[PDB]
Amino acid sequence: KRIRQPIIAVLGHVDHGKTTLLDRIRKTNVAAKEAGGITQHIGATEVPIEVVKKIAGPLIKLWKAEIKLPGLLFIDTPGHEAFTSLRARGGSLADLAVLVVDINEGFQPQTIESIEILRKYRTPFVVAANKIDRIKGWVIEEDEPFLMNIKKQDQRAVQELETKLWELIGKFYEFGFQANRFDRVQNFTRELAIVPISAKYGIGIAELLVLIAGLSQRYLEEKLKIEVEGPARGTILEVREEPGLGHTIDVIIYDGTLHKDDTIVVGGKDKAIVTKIRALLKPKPLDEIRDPRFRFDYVDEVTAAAGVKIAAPGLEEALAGSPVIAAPTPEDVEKAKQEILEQIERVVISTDKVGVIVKADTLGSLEALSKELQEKEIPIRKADVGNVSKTDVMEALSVKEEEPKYGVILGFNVKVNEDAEEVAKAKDVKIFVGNVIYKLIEDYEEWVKEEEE
Ligand SMILES: Nc1nc2c(ncn2[C@@H]2O[C@H](COP(=O)(O)OP(=O)(O)OP(=O)(O)O)[C@@H](O)[C@H]2O)c(=O)[nH]1
Ligand SMILES: [Mg+2]
Ligand code: NA
Repeated sequence: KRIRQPIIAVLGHVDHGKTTLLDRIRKTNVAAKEAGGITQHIGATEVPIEVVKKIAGPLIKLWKAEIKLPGLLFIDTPGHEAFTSLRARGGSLADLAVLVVDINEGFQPQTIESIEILRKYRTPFVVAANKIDRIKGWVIEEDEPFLMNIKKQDQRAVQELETKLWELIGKFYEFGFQANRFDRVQNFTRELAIVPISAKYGIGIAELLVLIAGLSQRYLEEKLKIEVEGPARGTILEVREEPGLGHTIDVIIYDGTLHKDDTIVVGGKDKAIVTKIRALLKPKPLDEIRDPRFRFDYVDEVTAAAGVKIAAPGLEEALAGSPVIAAPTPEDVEKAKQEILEQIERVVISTDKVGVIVKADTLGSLEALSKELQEKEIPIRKADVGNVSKTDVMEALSVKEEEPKYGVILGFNVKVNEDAEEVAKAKDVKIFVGNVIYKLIEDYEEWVKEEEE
Protein backbone atom coordinates (compact mmCIF):
# COMPACT_ATOMS: atom_id res chain seq x y z
CA LYS A 1 0.00 0.00 0.00
CA ARG A 2 1.67 3.19 -1.25
CA ILE A 3 1.03 6.53 0.46
CA ARG A 4 -1.01 9.03 -1.52
CA GLN A 5 0.67 12.12 -2.85
CA PRO A 6 -2.04 14.78 -2.22
CA ILE A 7 -3.27 17.21 -4.84
CA ILE A 8 -2.75 20.79 -3.73
CA ALA A 9 -4.72 23.20 -5.95
CA VAL A 10 -3.61 26.84 -6.13
CA LEU A 11 -6.56 29.24 -6.63
CA GLY A 12 -7.17 32.96 -6.57
CA HIS A 13 -7.81 36.16 -8.46
CA VAL A 14 -5.94 37.07 -11.63
CA ASP A 15 -2.33 38.18 -11.06
CA HIS A 16 -2.42 37.62 -7.28
CA GLY A 17 0.65 35.37 -7.67
CA LYS A 18 -0.25 31.70 -8.04
CA THR A 19 2.26 30.79 -10.76
CA THR A 20 5.02 32.92 -9.22
CA LEU A 21 4.62 30.96 -5.97
CA LEU A 22 5.03 27.64 -7.81
CA ASP A 23 7.94 29.06 -9.87
CA ARG A 24 9.75 30.02 -6.65
CA ILE A 25 9.31 26.50 -5.26
CA ARG A 26 10.39 24.85 -8.57
CA LYS A 27 13.08 27.43 -9.48
CA THR A 28 11.32 27.79 -12.83
CA ASN A 29 10.01 30.62 -15.02
CA VAL A 30 6.61 29.34 -16.21
CA ALA A 31 5.02 32.74 -15.62
CA ALA A 32 7.61 34.57 -17.75
CA LYS A 33 6.79 32.33 -20.76
CA GLU A 34 3.00 32.25 -20.59
CA ALA A 35 1.38 33.65 -23.72
CA GLY A 36 -0.41 36.90 -22.90
CA GLY A 37 1.02 36.93 -19.39
CA ILE A 38 -1.82 34.87 -17.85
CA THR A 39 -2.42 31.23 -16.96
CA GLN A 40 -4.99 29.65 -19.29
CA HIS A 41 -4.73 25.91 -18.41
CA ILE A 42 -4.37 23.61 -15.42
CA GLY A 43 -0.80 22.62 -14.60
CA ALA A 44 0.69 19.88 -12.48
CA THR A 45 4.01 19.74 -10.62
CA GLU A 46 5.49 17.05 -8.36
CA VAL A 47 7.24 18.51 -5.31
CA PRO A 48 8.99 15.69 -3.46
CA ILE A 49 8.87 15.71 0.32
CA GLU A 50 12.68 16.01 0.38
CA VAL A 51 12.22 19.42 -1.30
CA VAL A 52 9.55 20.48 1.19
CA LYS A 53 11.86 19.53 4.05
CA LYS A 54 14.83 21.36 2.52
CA ILE A 55 12.85 24.56 2.00
CA ALA A 56 11.26 24.32 5.44
CA GLY A 57 14.43 23.43 7.34
CA PRO A 58 13.91 23.72 11.10
CA LEU A 59 10.43 25.18 10.61
CA ILE A 60 9.17 21.64 9.96
CA LYS A 61 8.81 21.56 13.78
CA LEU A 62 6.03 24.11 13.32
CA TRP A 63 3.83 21.04 12.74
CA LYS A 64 3.80 18.58 15.65
CA ALA A 65 3.21 15.42 13.65
CA GLU A 66 5.82 13.72 11.53
CA ILE A 67 5.11 14.23 7.81
CA LYS A 68 5.00 10.82 6.09
CA LEU A 69 3.71 12.00 2.71
CA PRO A 70 5.97 11.24 -0.30
CA GLY A 71 5.48 14.72 -1.74
CA LEU A 72 2.82 17.11 -3.00
CA LEU A 73 1.29 17.44 -6.47
CA PHE A 74 0.58 21.12 -7.06
CA ILE A 75 -2.12 22.01 -9.57
CA ASP A 76 -1.92 25.55 -10.98
CA THR A 77 -5.15 27.16 -12.17
CA PRO A 78 -6.12 30.31 -14.10
CA GLY A 79 -7.28 33.44 -12.29
CA HIS A 80 -8.72 35.16 -15.34
CA GLU A 81 -12.47 35.45 -14.82
CA ALA A 82 -13.41 33.47 -17.91
CA PHE A 83 -11.90 30.18 -16.64
CA THR A 84 -14.48 29.31 -13.97
CA SER A 85 -14.70 25.71 -15.18
CA LEU A 86 -10.94 25.15 -14.84
CA ARG A 87 -10.98 26.62 -11.29
CA ALA A 88 -13.86 24.29 -10.47
CA ARG A 89 -11.92 21.31 -11.89
CA GLY A 90 -8.86 22.24 -9.87
CA GLY A 91 -10.93 22.66 -6.69
CA SER A 92 -12.70 19.35 -7.31
CA LEU A 93 -9.40 17.50 -7.64
CA ALA A 94 -7.78 18.99 -4.57
CA ASP A 95 -7.16 17.29 -1.29
CA LEU A 96 -6.21 20.73 0.04
CA ALA A 97 -6.02 24.14 -1.62
CA VAL A 98 -3.90 27.25 -1.32
CA LEU A 99 -6.01 30.37 -1.73
CA VAL A 100 -3.63 33.08 -2.91
CA VAL A 101 -4.78 36.62 -2.14
CA ASP A 102 -2.82 39.86 -2.68
CA ILE A 103 -2.51 41.42 0.80
CA ASN A 104 -2.53 44.90 -0.76
CA GLU A 105 -5.50 44.49 -3.13
CA GLY A 106 -7.47 42.21 -0.85
CA PHE A 107 -10.48 40.19 -1.91
CA GLN A 108 -11.52 40.44 -5.55
CA PRO A 109 -14.16 38.64 -7.61
CA GLN A 110 -12.19 35.45 -8.25
CA THR A 111 -11.11 35.33 -4.59
CA ILE A 112 -14.82 35.05 -3.77
CA GLU A 113 -15.48 32.60 -6.62
CA SER A 114 -12.57 30.42 -5.45
CA ILE A 115 -14.01 30.35 -1.92
CA GLU A 116 -17.38 29.30 -3.29
CA ILE A 117 -15.66 26.45 -5.20
CA LEU A 118 -13.79 25.31 -2.07
CA ARG A 119 -17.02 25.37 -0.09
CA LYS A 120 -18.79 23.45 -2.86
CA TYR A 121 -16.18 20.66 -2.92
CA ARG A 122 -15.62 20.82 0.88
CA THR A 123 -11.91 21.27 0.22
CA PRO A 124 -9.85 22.43 3.22
CA PHE A 125 -7.49 25.27 2.45
CA VAL A 126 -4.74 27.53 3.67
CA VAL A 127 -4.42 31.18 2.70
CA ALA A 128 -1.32 32.72 1.20
CA ALA A 129 -1.52 36.50 1.75
CA ASN A 130 0.91 37.41 -1.00
CA LYS A 131 2.97 40.47 -2.03
CA ILE A 132 3.93 41.59 1.48
CA ASP A 133 7.13 42.96 -0.14
CA ARG A 134 5.03 45.85 -1.48
CA ILE A 135 4.17 47.12 2.02
CA LYS A 136 5.88 50.48 2.36
CA GLY A 137 9.46 50.11 3.55
CA TRP A 138 9.47 46.31 3.58
CA VAL A 139 12.91 44.80 4.11
CA ILE A 140 13.31 41.93 1.61
CA GLU A 141 15.56 38.95 2.27
CA GLU A 142 15.15 36.19 -0.29
CA ASP A 143 13.89 32.72 0.70
CA GLU A 144 13.63 33.69 4.38
CA PRO A 145 10.90 32.25 6.60
CA PHE A 146 8.20 34.80 7.43
CA LEU A 147 8.85 34.46 11.15
CA MET A 148 12.48 35.44 10.54
CA ASN A 149 11.77 38.18 7.99
CA ILE A 150 9.12 39.90 10.14
CA LYS A 151 11.78 40.72 12.73
CA LYS A 152 13.52 42.97 10.17
CA GLN A 153 10.53 45.26 9.64
CA ASP A 154 10.03 48.61 11.27
CA GLN A 155 6.93 49.26 13.33
CA ARG A 156 5.19 51.09 10.50
CA ALA A 157 5.54 48.06 8.18
CA VAL A 158 4.45 45.65 10.92
CA GLN A 159 1.40 47.76 11.68
CA GLU A 160 0.51 47.98 7.98
CA LEU A 161 0.71 44.19 7.59
CA GLU A 162 -1.54 43.66 10.61
CA THR A 163 -4.05 46.21 9.34
CA LYS A 164 -4.21 44.47 5.96
CA LEU A 165 -4.43 41.05 7.66
CA TRP A 166 -7.43 42.23 9.68
CA GLU A 167 -9.13 43.30 6.44
CA LEU A 168 -8.65 39.75 5.12
CA ILE A 169 -9.92 38.26 8.41
CA GLY A 170 -13.08 40.38 8.18
CA LYS A 171 -13.66 39.26 4.62
CA PHE A 172 -13.27 35.62 5.61
CA TYR A 173 -15.82 36.18 8.38
CA GLU A 174 -18.23 37.68 5.84
CA PHE A 175 -18.00 34.32 3.98
CA GLY A 176 -18.37 32.18 7.11
CA PHE A 177 -14.78 31.37 8.11
CA GLN A 178 -12.78 32.04 11.28
CA ALA A 179 -9.30 33.10 10.15
CA ASN A 180 -6.05 34.22 11.75
CA ARG A 181 -2.36 34.59 11.04
CA PHE A 182 -1.06 31.01 10.95
CA ASP A 183 1.14 31.36 14.07
CA ARG A 184 -1.86 32.48 16.15
CA VAL A 185 -4.30 29.75 15.13
CA GLN A 186 -5.53 27.63 18.02
CA ASN A 187 -7.58 25.04 16.11
CA PHE A 188 -6.41 24.14 12.61
CA THR A 189 -9.62 22.27 11.75
CA ARG A 190 -12.01 25.11 12.63
CA GLU A 191 -9.80 28.10 11.77
CA LEU A 192 -8.27 29.21 8.49
CA ALA A 193 -4.52 29.84 8.67
CA ILE A 194 -3.15 32.86 6.80
CA VAL A 195 0.55 32.87 5.89
CA PRO A 196 1.93 36.28 4.82
CA ILE A 197 4.27 35.62 1.92
CA SER A 198 6.25 37.13 -0.90
CA ALA A 199 5.99 34.52 -3.68
CA LYS A 200 8.35 36.57 -5.82
CA TYR A 201 11.17 36.78 -3.22
CA GLY A 202 10.46 33.51 -1.37
CA ILE A 203 9.47 34.99 1.99
CA GLY A 204 7.24 32.73 4.08
CA ILE A 205 7.28 29.83 1.62
CA ALA A 206 8.86 27.68 4.35
CA GLU A 207 5.92 28.06 6.75
CA LEU A 208 3.38 27.79 3.95
CA LEU A 209 4.80 24.44 2.77
CA VAL A 210 4.95 23.02 6.30
CA LEU A 211 1.28 23.86 6.77
CA ILE A 212 0.30 22.49 3.35
CA ALA A 213 2.02 19.19 4.12
CA GLY A 214 0.71 19.00 7.68
CA LEU A 215 -2.88 19.91 6.88
CA SER A 216 -3.15 17.78 3.75
CA GLN A 217 -1.79 14.82 5.67
CA ARG A 218 -4.31 15.50 8.45
CA TYR A 219 -7.17 15.64 5.93
CA LEU A 220 -6.15 12.32 4.42
CA GLU A 221 -5.82 10.73 7.86
CA GLU A 222 -9.21 12.07 8.94
CA LYS A 223 -10.82 10.62 5.83
CA LEU A 224 -8.83 7.33 5.88
CA LYS A 225 -7.68 8.18 2.33
CA ILE A 226 -3.96 8.13 2.90
CA GLU A 227 -3.38 4.74 1.18
CA VAL A 228 -3.83 4.49 -2.58
CA GLU A 229 -6.17 1.76 -3.87
CA GLY A 230 -7.90 0.67 -7.04
CA PRO A 231 -7.51 1.33 -10.75
CA ALA A 232 -6.34 4.60 -12.12
CA ARG A 233 -8.64 7.56 -12.69
CA GLY A 234 -7.44 10.81 -14.23
CA THR A 235 -8.16 13.85 -16.34
CA ILE A 236 -6.44 14.70 -19.60
CA LEU A 237 -4.50 17.96 -19.66
CA GLU A 238 -3.03 17.97 -23.18
CA VAL A 239 -2.95 15.92 -26.38
CA ARG A 240 0.39 15.93 -28.17
CA GLU A 241 2.35 14.18 -30.94
CA GLU A 242 6.00 13.91 -29.99
CA PRO A 243 9.06 12.66 -31.90
CA GLY A 244 9.94 9.13 -30.82
CA LEU A 245 6.86 8.77 -28.56
CA GLY A 246 3.99 8.95 -31.03
CA HIS A 247 0.60 10.40 -30.14
CA THR A 248 0.50 10.94 -26.38
CA ILE A 249 -1.61 12.47 -23.64
CA ASP A 250 -0.41 14.36 -20.54
CA VAL A 251 -2.72 13.63 -17.62
CA ILE A 252 -3.30 14.01 -13.91
CA ILE A 253 -3.92 10.67 -12.22
CA TYR A 254 -5.93 11.57 -9.14
CA ASP A 255 -6.84 8.12 -7.82
CA GLY A 256 -5.44 4.60 -7.99
CA THR A 257 -2.31 3.31 -9.67
CA LEU A 258 -1.66 3.55 -13.41
CA HIS A 259 0.47 0.81 -14.97
CA LYS A 260 2.26 0.84 -18.33
CA ASP A 261 0.17 -2.11 -19.66
CA ASP A 262 -3.27 -0.98 -18.45
CA THR A 263 -6.30 -0.91 -20.68
CA ILE A 264 -7.73 2.61 -20.57
CA VAL A 265 -10.73 4.51 -21.89
CA VAL A 266 -10.28 8.15 -22.77
CA GLY A 267 -12.53 10.86 -24.06
CA GLY A 268 -12.32 11.41 -27.79
CA LYS A 269 -13.43 14.18 -30.13
CA ASP A 270 -15.80 11.85 -32.00
CA LYS A 271 -16.26 8.94 -29.58
CA ALA A 272 -14.67 7.21 -26.61
CA ILE A 273 -11.29 5.62 -27.27
CA VAL A 274 -10.38 2.22 -25.81
CA THR A 275 -6.67 1.48 -25.88
CA LYS A 276 -3.85 -0.32 -24.06
CA ILE A 277 -0.90 1.64 -22.70
CA ARG A 278 2.51 0.88 -24.12
CA ALA A 279 4.65 3.43 -22.25
CA LEU A 280 4.42 5.83 -19.32
CA LEU A 281 6.75 8.83 -19.00
CA LYS A 282 6.96 10.97 -15.90
CA PRO A 283 8.16 14.58 -15.79
CA LYS A 284 11.15 15.28 -13.64
CA PRO A 285 10.32 16.40 -10.08
CA LEU A 286 9.78 20.18 -9.94
CA ASP A 287 9.01 20.30 -13.69
CA GLU A 288 5.62 21.69 -14.72
CA ILE A 289 4.08 19.06 -16.98
CA ARG A 290 2.49 21.79 -19.12
CA ASP A 291 5.79 23.67 -19.62
CA PRO A 292 8.65 21.27 -18.98
CA ARG A 293 12.35 22.05 -19.12
CA PHE A 294 13.42 18.42 -19.37
CA ARG A 295 12.48 15.27 -21.24
CA PHE A 296 10.33 12.86 -19.25
CA ASP A 297 11.55 9.55 -17.82
CA TYR A 298 10.06 6.15 -18.62
CA VAL A 299 8.34 4.53 -15.65
CA ASP A 300 6.44 1.31 -15.07
CA GLU A 301 3.66 2.89 -12.95
CA VAL A 302 2.57 6.00 -11.11
CA THR A 303 0.60 6.15 -7.87
CA ALA A 304 -1.91 8.84 -7.16
CA ALA A 305 -1.73 11.72 -7.42
CA ALA A 306 0.77 12.14 -10.28
CA GLY A 307 1.31 13.93 -13.54
CA VAL A 308 2.26 11.50 -16.28
CA LYS A 309 2.46 11.16 -20.04
CA ILE A 310 0.76 8.16 -21.66
CA ALA A 311 1.78 6.54 -24.96
CA ALA A 312 -0.74 4.22 -26.54
CA PRO A 313 -2.23 3.59 -29.98
CA GLY A 314 -5.25 5.61 -31.05
CA LEU A 315 -4.63 8.73 -28.93
CA GLU A 316 -4.50 11.17 -31.87
CA GLU A 317 -8.23 11.89 -31.38
CA ALA A 318 -8.13 12.15 -27.59
CA LEU A 319 -9.93 15.15 -26.09
CA ALA A 320 -8.19 17.37 -23.55
CA GLY A 321 -10.33 18.04 -20.49
CA SER A 322 -11.97 14.62 -20.60
CA PRO A 323 -11.35 11.64 -18.31
CA VAL A 324 -8.85 8.85 -18.57
CA ILE A 325 -10.11 5.73 -16.78
CA ALA A 326 -8.29 2.42 -16.38
CA ALA A 327 -10.74 -0.37 -17.28
CA PRO A 328 -9.37 -3.89 -16.77
CA THR A 329 -12.58 -5.76 -17.70
CA PRO A 330 -15.31 -5.30 -20.33
CA GLU A 331 -17.73 -4.28 -17.59
CA ASP A 332 -15.32 -1.52 -16.60
CA VAL A 333 -14.95 -0.39 -20.21
CA GLU A 334 -18.73 0.04 -20.47
CA LYS A 335 -18.88 2.02 -17.25
CA ALA A 336 -15.95 4.20 -18.23
CA LYS A 337 -17.55 5.14 -21.56
CA GLN A 338 -20.67 6.44 -19.78
CA GLU A 339 -18.63 8.41 -17.25
CA ILE A 340 -16.71 10.01 -20.11
CA LEU A 341 -19.90 10.81 -22.02
CA GLU A 342 -21.42 12.43 -18.91
CA GLN A 343 -18.39 14.70 -18.50
CA ILE A 344 -18.31 15.70 -22.18
CA GLU A 345 -22.05 16.21 -22.57
CA ARG A 346 -22.34 18.35 -19.44
CA VAL A 347 -20.47 21.24 -21.08
CA VAL A 348 -23.70 23.10 -21.91
CA ILE A 349 -23.20 26.38 -23.77
CA SER A 350 -26.49 28.12 -24.57
CA THR A 351 -26.73 29.22 -28.21
CA ASP A 352 -29.00 31.89 -29.68
CA LYS A 353 -28.58 30.49 -33.24
CA VAL A 354 -28.12 33.96 -34.70
CA GLY A 355 -24.66 34.28 -33.23
CA VAL A 356 -20.96 33.50 -33.32
CA ILE A 357 -19.26 30.17 -34.08
CA VAL A 358 -16.81 29.17 -31.34
CA LYS A 359 -14.06 26.54 -31.67
CA ALA A 360 -11.38 25.62 -29.11
CA ASP A 361 -8.63 23.08 -28.45
CA THR A 362 -9.79 21.73 -25.06
CA LEU A 363 -13.04 21.52 -23.13
CA GLY A 364 -11.74 24.01 -20.57
CA SER A 365 -10.82 26.53 -23.29
CA LEU A 366 -14.18 26.11 -25.02
CA GLU A 367 -16.02 26.79 -21.76
CA ALA A 368 -13.90 29.84 -20.97
CA LEU A 369 -14.32 31.51 -24.36
CA SER A 370 -18.04 30.72 -24.31
CA LYS A 371 -18.47 32.16 -20.81
CA GLU A 372 -16.61 35.33 -21.76
CA LEU A 373 -18.74 35.86 -24.86
CA GLN A 374 -21.95 35.37 -22.84
CA GLU A 375 -20.79 37.95 -20.28
CA LYS A 376 -20.21 40.35 -23.18
CA GLU A 377 -23.71 39.60 -24.54
CA ILE A 378 -22.22 38.28 -27.79
CA PRO A 379 -24.72 35.63 -28.95
CA ILE A 380 -23.23 32.20 -29.68
CA ARG A 381 -24.43 30.17 -32.65
CA LYS A 382 -22.42 27.01 -31.96
CA ALA A 383 -19.55 25.90 -29.70
CA ASP A 384 -17.48 22.75 -30.21
CA VAL A 385 -13.92 21.47 -29.88
CA GLY A 386 -11.55 21.14 -32.82
CA ASN A 387 -10.33 22.88 -35.93
CA VAL A 388 -12.58 25.17 -37.94
CA SER A 389 -14.64 22.97 -40.28
CA LYS A 390 -16.10 23.65 -43.69
CA THR A 391 -19.45 23.18 -41.94
CA ASP A 392 -18.50 25.81 -39.34
CA VAL A 393 -17.92 28.17 -42.26
CA MET A 394 -21.27 27.33 -43.85
CA GLU A 395 -23.09 27.86 -40.55
CA ALA A 396 -21.30 31.20 -40.14
CA LEU A 397 -22.40 32.14 -43.66
CA SER A 398 -26.04 31.43 -42.75
CA VAL A 399 -25.75 33.73 -39.73
CA LYS A 400 -24.03 36.27 -41.96
CA GLU A 401 -27.15 36.23 -44.15
CA GLU A 402 -29.28 37.33 -41.19
CA GLU A 403 -26.74 39.46 -39.31
CA PRO A 404 -23.21 40.05 -40.66
CA LYS A 405 -21.93 41.10 -37.22
CA TYR A 406 -22.22 37.54 -35.90
CA GLY A 407 -21.45 35.66 -39.13
CA VAL A 408 -17.98 34.91 -37.76
CA ILE A 409 -15.90 32.11 -36.27
CA LEU A 410 -13.75 32.51 -33.15
CA GLY A 411 -11.01 29.90 -32.89
CA PHE A 412 -9.20 29.56 -29.54
CA ASN A 413 -5.86 27.77 -30.02
CA VAL A 414 -7.16 25.92 -33.10
CA LYS A 415 -6.30 25.76 -36.80
CA VAL A 416 -8.42 26.17 -39.93
CA ASN A 417 -8.99 23.24 -42.28
CA GLU A 418 -7.96 23.87 -45.87
CA ASP A 419 -11.40 23.33 -47.42
CA ALA A 420 -12.91 25.50 -44.67
CA GLU A 421 -10.39 28.25 -45.45
CA GLU A 422 -11.14 28.01 -49.17
CA VAL A 423 -14.87 28.48 -48.60
CA ALA A 424 -14.31 31.26 -46.05
CA LYS A 425 -12.23 33.22 -48.56
CA ALA A 426 -14.79 32.72 -51.33
CA LYS A 427 -17.77 33.64 -49.15
CA ASP A 428 -16.10 36.45 -47.14
CA VAL A 429 -16.77 34.98 -43.69
CA LYS A 430 -14.25 36.21 -41.13
CA ILE A 431 -12.34 33.77 -38.92
CA PHE A 432 -10.51 35.03 -35.82
CA VAL A 433 -7.83 32.82 -34.28
CA GLY A 434 -5.67 33.34 -31.24
CA ASN A 435 -4.13 31.68 -28.21
CA VAL A 436 -4.88 34.46 -25.66
CA ILE A 437 -8.51 34.68 -24.65
CA TYR A 438 -8.73 38.43 -24.07
CA LYS A 439 -6.91 39.29 -27.31
CA LEU A 440 -9.12 37.03 -29.42
CA ILE A 441 -12.22 38.79 -28.06
CA GLU A 442 -10.68 42.24 -28.54
CA ASP A 443 -9.85 41.33 -32.14
CA TYR A 444 -13.48 40.34 -32.80
CA GLU A 445 -14.74 43.58 -31.22
CA GLU A 446 -12.20 45.74 -33.06
CA TRP A 447 -13.38 44.20 -36.35
CA VAL A 448 -17.00 44.91 -35.42
CA LYS A 449 -16.40 48.53 -34.39
CA GLU A 450 -14.24 49.33 -37.41
CA GLU A 451 -16.70 47.78 -39.88
CA GLU A 452 -19.55 49.95 -38.58
CA GLU A 453 -17.42 53.04 -39.21
N1 LIG B 1 5.93 42.35 -5.79
C1 LIG B 1 5.44 41.13 -5.99
N2 LIG B 1 4.94 40.82 -7.18
C2 LIG B 1 4.49 39.55 -7.24
C3 LIG B 1 4.47 38.62 -6.27
N3 LIG B 1 3.92 37.44 -6.73
C4 LIG B 1 3.63 37.68 -7.98
N4 LIG B 1 3.96 38.94 -8.35
C5 LIG B 1 3.85 39.53 -9.65
O1 LIG B 1 2.49 39.66 -9.98
C6 LIG B 1 2.30 39.40 -11.39
C7 LIG B 1 1.35 38.26 -11.64
O2 LIG B 1 1.95 37.07 -11.12
P1 LIG B 1 1.47 35.64 -11.62
O3 LIG B 1 2.26 34.64 -10.88
O4 LIG B 1 1.34 35.51 -13.08
O5 LIG B 1 0.03 35.62 -11.07
P2 LIG B 1 -1.11 34.50 -11.18
O6 LIG B 1 -1.94 34.52 -9.96
O7 LIG B 1 -0.53 33.19 -11.50
O8 LIG B 1 -1.96 34.96 -12.39
P3 LIG B 1 -3.08 34.24 -13.33
O9 LIG B 1 -2.68 32.82 -13.38
O10 LIG B 1 -3.12 34.83 -14.72
O11 LIG B 1 -4.40 34.45 -12.64
C8 LIG B 1 3.70 39.20 -11.97
O12 LIG B 1 4.12 40.47 -12.48
C9 LIG B 1 4.52 38.73 -10.77
O13 LIG B 1 5.91 39.07 -10.80
C10 LIG B 1 5.03 38.95 -4.98
O14 LIG B 1 5.18 38.21 -4.00
N5 LIG B 1 5.49 40.25 -4.94
MG1 LIG C 1 -0.89 31.90 -13.16
NA1 NA D 1 -0.85 36.65 -14.65
